[PDB]
Amino acid sequence: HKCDITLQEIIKTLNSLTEQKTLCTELTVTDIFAASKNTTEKETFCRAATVLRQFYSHHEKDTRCLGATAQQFHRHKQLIRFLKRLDRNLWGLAGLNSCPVKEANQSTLENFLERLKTIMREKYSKCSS
Repeated sequence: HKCDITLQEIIKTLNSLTEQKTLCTELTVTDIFAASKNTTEKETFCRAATVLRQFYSHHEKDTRCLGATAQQFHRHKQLIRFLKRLDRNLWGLAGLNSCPVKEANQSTLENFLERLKTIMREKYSKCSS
């Protein structure tokens, strides 16, 4: 149908993490892509959003990539802060806000951004008719 400003923004945020992905990549997140997820992109985004939440928000600490060097710490906050934008603003790009799940496969946050990125890439391209 068309593209909204919202997704162009999203793709910018995803982008600017992909280019600064290294120390706190890899980390294990819910694999919301490996169970007959051939449902709507919007659902994938709903269900994907929740995991980004538990990511940026649960972590905000847990030492888990904090990197020790007060310096590396600044990056931690940086990603987590943007990931917050993405969380709060994935809801807008998704539409829905009721999509629990129960994926008990696991994947990486490296792959989470890839597999997230792809679906916006997909949905942003085929924006038109």
